[PDB]
Amino acid sequence: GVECDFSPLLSGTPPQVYNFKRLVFTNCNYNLTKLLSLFSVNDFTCSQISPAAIASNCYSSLILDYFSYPLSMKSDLSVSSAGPISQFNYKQSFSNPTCLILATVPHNLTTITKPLKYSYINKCSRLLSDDRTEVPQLVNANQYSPCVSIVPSTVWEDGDYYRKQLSPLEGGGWLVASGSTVAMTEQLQMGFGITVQYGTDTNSVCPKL
Ligand SMILES: *[C@@H]1O[C@H](CO)[C@@H](O[C@@H]2O[C@H](CO)[C@@H](O)[C@H](O)[C@H]2NC(C)=O)[C@H](O)[C@H]1NC(C)=O
Ligand SMILES: *[C@@H]1O[C@H](CO)[C@@H](O[C@@H]2O[C@H](CO)[C@@H](O)[C@H](O)[C@H]2NC(C)=O)[C@H](O)[C@H]1NC(C)=O
Repeated sequence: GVECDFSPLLSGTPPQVYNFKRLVFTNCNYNLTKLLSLFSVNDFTCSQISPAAIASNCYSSLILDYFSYPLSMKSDLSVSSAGPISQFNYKQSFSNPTCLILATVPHNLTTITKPLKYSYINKCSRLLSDDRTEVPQLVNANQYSPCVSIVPSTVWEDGDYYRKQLSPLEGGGWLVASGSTVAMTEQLQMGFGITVQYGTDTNSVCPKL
C-alpha cells in the first residue's frame, strides 16, 4: 500500500488555531515517530489512547489537524479549562480517541514559514433580540467557529472586534467576536490534533512495519 502523505503540514505557513487545517487519511501506511522526529516535541498527551498506542495501531481513519500555536497557551487547549481556545477556536471529538501535540519548529526545518504573529478568537457570542443577553457560541468538535465568517485569518490588532447582522433565517440578532494576538516566538510553535477511528474490516491506516 501507499504511504500517508504528510507534506501539506510541512509546506508553507501554518494557519492560526481557529483556521486549523485538516488532513484525512484512509488506506495508507504511516510512521508517526518519523514525522515527529522533524520537530522538537514539547507536549504529547492523549485521551482514550496513549502516545505509544497511537504510533502503533491500525485505524479505519486518521485525522490530523495542524496550526500555529504558542506553547505559552498550553492550558487553554483543555476542555476542562473554560479558556477561549477550547470554547471558541478548536475542539476535538469527545467520542473517538485523540491526541494533542505541541511542538517547536527547528531552524533546519526550512519548508515551514512563520506567520507575523499568533492570532486567536477570545470571544464568539450572539446578541439576542432583547439587545441585552449575549449567548456564547461554543465551537463544536470537528467544526470551525461560526465566527470564522467574520474574523480574518490574521488578527490585525489585538482587541479588534467583529460583528455580523444575522438574517431571520439565521435566527436574527448579531454574531459578535473579538480577536487577540500573541507575539511570534523565535522559532514557530505549533499544535497537532490527531483523532482516530477504529472499524471492523476497514482498519487500513497502519504503521510501517
Ligand atoms: C519509523 O521511524 C522511526 C524514526 O525515524 C525509526 O526508528 C529510528 O530509526 C533507526 C532504525 O534503525 C534507529 O536507529 C533510531 O534509533 C530510531 N529513532 C529515531 C531516528 O529517532 C523506525 O525504524 C521506523 N519504523 C519502521 C517500522 O520502519
Ligand atoms: C536539525 O535540528 C534538529 C532538531 O533539534 C536537531 O536534532 C537535535 O539534535 C540534538 C543534539 O545534536 C539533540 O539533543 C536533540 O534532541 C535533537 N532534536 C530532536 C527533535 O530530536 C538536528 O541535529 C539538526 N539536524 C541537522 C541535519 O542539522
